[PDB]
Amino acid sequence: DIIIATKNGKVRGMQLTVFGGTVTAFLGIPYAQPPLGRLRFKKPQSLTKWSDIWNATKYANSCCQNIDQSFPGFHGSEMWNPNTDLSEDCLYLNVWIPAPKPKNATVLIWIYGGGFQTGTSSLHVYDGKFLARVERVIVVSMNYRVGALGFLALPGNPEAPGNMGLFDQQLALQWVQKNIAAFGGNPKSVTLFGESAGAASVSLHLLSPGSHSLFTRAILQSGSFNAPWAVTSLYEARNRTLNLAKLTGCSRENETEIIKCLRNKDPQEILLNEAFVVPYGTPLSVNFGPTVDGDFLTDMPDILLELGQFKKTQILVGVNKDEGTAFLVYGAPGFSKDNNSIITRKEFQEGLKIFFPGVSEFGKESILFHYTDWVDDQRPENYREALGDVVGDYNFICPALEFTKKFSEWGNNAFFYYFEHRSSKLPWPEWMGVMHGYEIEFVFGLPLERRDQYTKAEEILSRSIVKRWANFAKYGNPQETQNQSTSWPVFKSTEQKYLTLNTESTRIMTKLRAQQCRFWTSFFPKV
Ligand SMILES: *[C@@H]1O[C@H](CO[C@@H]2O[C@@H](C)[C@@H](O)[C@@H](O)[C@@H]2O)[C@@H](O[C@@H]2O[C@H](CO)[C@@H](O)[C@H](O)[C@H]2NC(C)=O)[C@H](O)[C@H]1NC(C)=O
Ligand SMILES: *[C@@H]1O[C@H](CO[C@@H]2O[C@@H](C)[C@@H](O)[C@@H](O)[C@@H]2O)[C@@H](O[C@@H]2O[C@H](CO)[C@@H](O)[C@H](O)[C@H]2NC(C)=O)[C@H](O)[C@H]1NC(C)=O
Ligand SMILES: C[N+](C)(C)CC(=O)N/N=C/c1cc(CNNC(=O)C[N+](C)(C)C)nc(-c2ccccc2)n1
Ligand SMILES: *[C@@H]1O[C@H](CO)[C@@H](O)[C@H](O)[C@H]1NC(C)=O
Ligand SMILES: *[C@@H]1O[C@H](CO)[C@@H](O)[C@H](O)[C@H]1NC(C)=O
Ligand SMILES: *[C@@H]1O[C@H](CO)[C@@H](O)[C@H](O)[C@H]1NC(C)=O
Ligand SMILES: *[C@@H]1O[C@H](CO)[C@@H](O)[C@H](O)[C@H]1NC(C)=O
Ligand SMILES: [Cl-]
Ligand SMILES: [Cl-]
Ligand SMILES: [Cl-]
Repeated sequence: DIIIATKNGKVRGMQLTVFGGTVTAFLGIPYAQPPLGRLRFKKPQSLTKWSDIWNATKYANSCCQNIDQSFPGFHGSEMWNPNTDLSEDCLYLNVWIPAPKPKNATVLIWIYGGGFQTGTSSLHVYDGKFLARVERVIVVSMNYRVGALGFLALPGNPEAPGNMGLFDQQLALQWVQKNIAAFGGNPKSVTLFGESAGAASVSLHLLSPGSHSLFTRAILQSGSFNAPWAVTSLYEARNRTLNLAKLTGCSRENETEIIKCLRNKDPQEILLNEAFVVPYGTPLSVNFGPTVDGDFLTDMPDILLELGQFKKTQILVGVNKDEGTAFLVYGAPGFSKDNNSIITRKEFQEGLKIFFPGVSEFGKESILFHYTDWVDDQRPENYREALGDVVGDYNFICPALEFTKKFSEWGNNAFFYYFEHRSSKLPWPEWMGVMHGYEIEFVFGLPLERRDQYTKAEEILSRSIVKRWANFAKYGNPQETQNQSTSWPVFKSTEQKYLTLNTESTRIMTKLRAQQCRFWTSFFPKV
């Protein structure tokens, strides 16, 4: 029986067997007052101490959210849907510590992605027991509010100030600062890591002054705040708050009385109307996300980044080879997960219309022009691969590379990777390649489980990645020093070296997607 006395009361965990050893799990510790009733849309309030032994032996509720229903019964999509009850009462976190209890363990804090509208820390691919067992780190993950319930913004107005989900995350980081030494953790050695909107969230903690003192280092997997989906502007934020209000019949003149009205609405009513607050959307639409609230985010983040106003520390940044393919089968014509999705020029052009609805004809013309000067001109998958590269280069790779250049220009060590291994267990078809989100199982060490049907080479790659991530968290340097591994060079704005991660040969390369990113970063923002 392991009971740990935290600042708000005692908690009981479970013991788990992992690779012939033991990890102690505390699943489902509250870290805030439940944001219900008059607390909905408000910042998270601090928690009132309890006098019992809180039983942290089961994952807590996931936060309210719409679910992916596009492929019922298909593991490729359903592996991401919430696996605990949805509820507004969802401000909880999880702790994995090694057995025996460590003394000053580095702490890894995971922030899941999900477009700021879905996600949950209880997912199988976010299980921290492997990292705790293998690397002797402590792994913390938390649930945070998403959708309108987490990012509705009437800026200035504390009934709905915006960014609540970011403040949930921050209040969890605070909980680690106040409580992790009781679990054997070093609060002075905390590394944030996250994927997709989770990565964008990590990057916004690097800019938020209220988070500066709550972590040491940061890891950004396939995401950053300067991506085009990651920050909502104040003008469209209030357009969307207002559009949601008319949709629920909550239109008022008292902006505060609108919130009071929306607080009497059932969570389901808010959820069904979230999709329609935008006039046109895309499979990447983020109707309710981070805004410049004047609290978490004091200025436009592009400005802060450009002017060096952020936490000086090391970062580890990376992307996957086929970030964009996942989104093509959620609306692009001619695409399907159940055939090779070979599409014509006109379908490609129709595809651009779906991914760039508000963009001018000339802007779409300019995307087609840069992505369809073919070498062979006869390969039948030319247009299928081009649309995927368009969506991936614009939405993930080029912003990640630009974040890394700008951040490292202020003197900090940065490391960039390019993940190009397709999981042997990937349920999506081969033409979708190395998909968005399918490095996560390697980071969390799932192929170390010999029973889980990964190849031997995937085990080896995962063990290397897990070691590099943990050396980054512990020592700021993502080397694997014992097995004659390729040294991971620092990424500088001059040479722009990055490391490739694959089962075959890890290689040092320079200047990822050079011609593509010049287009997205220097021409396209003008259109
Ligand atoms: C800002 O909001 C207005 C409100 O229109 C909403 O449109 C739907 C999304 C629906 O969910 C309702 O809440 C609103 O009617 C947008 O104006 C509309 O624009 C589209 C065409 O682009 C079309 O529905 C109507 O012509 C417009 N409706 C009204 C009432 O004006 C507007 O486009 C939004 N965005 C911007 C940038 O202003
Ligand atoms: C690949 O499949 C798409 C999807 O259409 C359906 O997909 C399968 C599940 C199958 O069981 C059938 O129901 C359909 O084929 C195809 O896109 C369709 O293409 C034709 C016209 O080209 C037509 O039925 C629809 O307009 C398309 N549906 C869309 C765009 O959603 C596509 O043609 C298939 N490609 C190949 C190479 O087989
Ligand atoms: C990467 N990974 C695997 C962790 C993601 C994941 O687990 N779930 N992903 C969710 C998601 C959903 C949407 C939008 N859904 N809109 C809809 O109408 C769909 N519905 C029915 C309301 C759910 N957008 C984005 C997203 C946006 C920008 C960048 C990256 C992702 N992500
Ligand atoms: C907490 O766990 C103990 C151990 O099994 C159990 O006896 C106790 O009833 C639990 N408390 C609550 C409130 O469920
Ligand atoms: C843990 O390490 C920090 C510095 O990283 C040190 O200040 C602290 O006292 C240590 N705590 C232990 C060893 O319990
Ligand atoms: C109505 O709006 C005023 C500002 O015009 C605000 O001070 C007041 O609090 C609002 N009503 C309620 C019940 O809050
Ligand atoms: C290094 O190689 C040994 C085999 O010699 C293996 O057992 C170990 O897991 C490897 N370590 C890493 C970090 O890959
Ligand atoms: Cl490539
Ligand atoms: Cl052609
Ligand atoms: Cl160009």
